[PDB]
Amino acid sequence: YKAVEALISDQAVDSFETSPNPRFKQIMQSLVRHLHDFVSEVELTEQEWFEGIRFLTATGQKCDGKVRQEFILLSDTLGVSMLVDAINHRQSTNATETTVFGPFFIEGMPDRGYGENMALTDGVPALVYGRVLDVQGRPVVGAVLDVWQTADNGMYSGQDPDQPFGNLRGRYRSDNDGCFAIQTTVPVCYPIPTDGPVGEMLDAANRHAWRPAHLHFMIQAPGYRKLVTHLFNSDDPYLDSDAVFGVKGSLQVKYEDRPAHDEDAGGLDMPYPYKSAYYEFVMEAE
Amino acid sequence: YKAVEALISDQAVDSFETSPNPRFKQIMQSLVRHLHDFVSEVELTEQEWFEGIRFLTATGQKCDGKVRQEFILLSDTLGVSMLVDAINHRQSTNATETTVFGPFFIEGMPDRGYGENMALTDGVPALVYGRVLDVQGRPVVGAVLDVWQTADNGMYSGQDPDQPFGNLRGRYRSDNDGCFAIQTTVPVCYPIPTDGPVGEMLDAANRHAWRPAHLHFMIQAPGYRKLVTHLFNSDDPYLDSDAVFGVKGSLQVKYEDRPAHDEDAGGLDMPYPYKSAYYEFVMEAE
Ligand SMILES: CCCCCCCCCCCCCCCCC(=O)O[C@H](COC(=O)CCCCCCCCCCCC)COP(=O)(O)OCC[N+](C)(C)C
Ligand SMILES: CCCCCCCCCCCCCCCCC(=O)O[C@H](COC(=O)CCCCCCCCCCCC)COP(=O)(O)OCC[N+](C)(C)C
Ligand SMILES: [Fe+3]
Ligand SMILES: [Fe+3]
Repeated sequence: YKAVEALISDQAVDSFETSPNPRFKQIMQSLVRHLHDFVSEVELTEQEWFEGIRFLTATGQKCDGKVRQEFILLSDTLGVSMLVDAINHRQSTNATETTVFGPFFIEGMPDRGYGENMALTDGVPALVYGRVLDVQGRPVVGAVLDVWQTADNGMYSGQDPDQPFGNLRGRYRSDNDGCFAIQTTVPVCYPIPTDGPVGEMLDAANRHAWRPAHLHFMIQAPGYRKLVTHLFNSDDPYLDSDAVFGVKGSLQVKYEDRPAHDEDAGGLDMPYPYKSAYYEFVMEAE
Repeated sequence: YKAVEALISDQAVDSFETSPNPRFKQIMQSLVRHLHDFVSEVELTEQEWFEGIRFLTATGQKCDGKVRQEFILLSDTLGVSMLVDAINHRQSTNATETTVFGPFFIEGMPDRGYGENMALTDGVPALVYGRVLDVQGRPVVGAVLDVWQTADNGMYSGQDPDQPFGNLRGRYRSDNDGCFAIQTTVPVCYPIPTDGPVGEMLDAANRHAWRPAHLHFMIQAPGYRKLVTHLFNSDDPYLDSDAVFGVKGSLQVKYEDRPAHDEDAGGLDMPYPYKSAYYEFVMEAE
């Protein structure tokens, strides 16, 4: 006070001087200084400290071997996961912006044909179509687009093991002109889990637990850097308030109402009036 | 980048604007800004983030219902517990400096007489004696000093349930001249638990897990603020490198070698040559 308090923080930071790995040293000295500056800034009480301890403990304890990672959910809801993803995917070009994966990608889904339907359940029919291009605006041929989205129930198959195998998942490909087309249902918004400590924090914050409606993409092609991103429905009431801060301006796409037999359907002939979202992905060379 | 990254952190901080409790708002906005400044400063990689996630998870999972709180141990070893204790016990007077309790205090220990021995086990005999005074240097009469220390094995009774009930614990009292006297054994240094994630972090840091030798005091008297502190052996080889940063300059006390029948033994007549530590505690009025 203020020498006494400063001396405790110096010793804590200095304790790491000896780490053989200088990156680990770097990280721990930074983390300790920030942690101690936080505690000092707010003048954390002992009772508040006990709350932080009970909360962290409960968050770790909510992590099971299996289907629930509450620490990741805490990282997501405090914006750390999206910050980390941006830092590691910095871009100066017009390449499509990235996002986290989320926890819901599944390996070994069906390779689907151009315009193939992946919606095996009820929903509002949609055609999601567009191109995969390079930064010069030329088509990337044979790119692979792995896509996944929740059902109407706000569950991914088989996060929800009751949905059919491969439902609302598929691996599609861009054609000779870089065009792709996916038949699906309009994605719907869904809440993140709130039955753990993260739900308590969101409740105390008066924050809702919703994600805006989205479609997940992972796009790969020889010569290009892997792209993992989301396309978010333009109209979604949660676009400005994504619980995990996934939304970026350029990843929004409008689901337009189109006439039956619209001529601008990537060569498909749609039998009824339908919803359509058009998007051009831009990939970075490697 | 750098707008993109700044926008994610702003949204994460701003998400808490709505908290009904403005203290909770204050704390969470500060914590989020510090957390995001840390991640940005070091440019944390995705693999490092996964390590932080695995580590936090493992720390929470190491907490049992019962005898082990790994999050508290992490708070201690990163200097957060001592920082919190200082912030909440700020003093401008010559009052004795405070420390954390530690996890080892036990209720209902024996009320011991002046100079009573609390060492029921093997060790080097010591007389710890002194006074409890006010800030004006006058004796505090009938103060109660709850004291506890590890055995030679580096365990507290019955953290180590094999030691006798009350071993190296007692509740002593200051007399009409504020004098107290405690017979015990010279405290020995002991390591903190390293079989969990904190041990891994200390290993990576090339930090040892030792505490310098100490005696724990909690002193209470009517009219005065409760004092919880440690007296650390002056000669200890870990005094400058306490794993949990407990040591302060003024809490060190010399265990001097004294002659049999020394006249400066608080009125006790010690039968053999012995170790002696003299300390004057200064309590704050309430
Ligand atoms: C993986 C990356 C992330 C890791 C980063 C590590 C740390 C980040 C995680 C910390 C999150 C802690 C959030 C705790 C939630 C607090 C809470 O839920 O209860 C609220 C009241 O409690 C509080 O106000 C105290 C909050 C204390 C927070 C201290 C955290 C400090 C961490 C350091 C501690 C040790 C290292 C309820 O509000 P109230 O009920 O009073 O609000 C009033 C409104 N009502 C009554 C109508 C509800
Ligand atoms: C309660 C209050 C406290 C709460 C605050 C909340 C957060 C604070 C806790 C974080 C502590 C994390 C410490 C992790 C230990 C890392 C480790 O042990 O392995 C080292 C290598 O790993 C690493 O280098 C990566 C370290 C990554 C740390 C990231 C932490 C960021 C937290 C945010 C994440 C999500 C919110 C081994 O070194 P090496 O083996 O490479 O070293 C080389 C030397 N050898 C090979 C000889 C050993
Ligand atoms: Fe999703
Ligand atoms: Fe101790």
